[PDB]
Amino acid sequence: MKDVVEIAVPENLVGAILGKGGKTLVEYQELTGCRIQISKKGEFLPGTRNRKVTITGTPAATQAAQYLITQRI
Repeated sequence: MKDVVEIAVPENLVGAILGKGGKTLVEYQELTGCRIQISKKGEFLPGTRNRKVTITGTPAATQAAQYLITQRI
């Protein structure tokens, strides 16, 4: 089936995920086959400064993708 994984990543680190103007974030989607997305520039979690990245796909694909994304941070 399918699930969704949400990761909080501080604004000052977010660039490590996107890559060449999105290149990386795009590659990981291509490979893992997961739709990876991030909250609008100005949106952080309640009492923090962390944007929200959301990975959705197979439980297994979201596991891998998750890992790749996290590797960079």
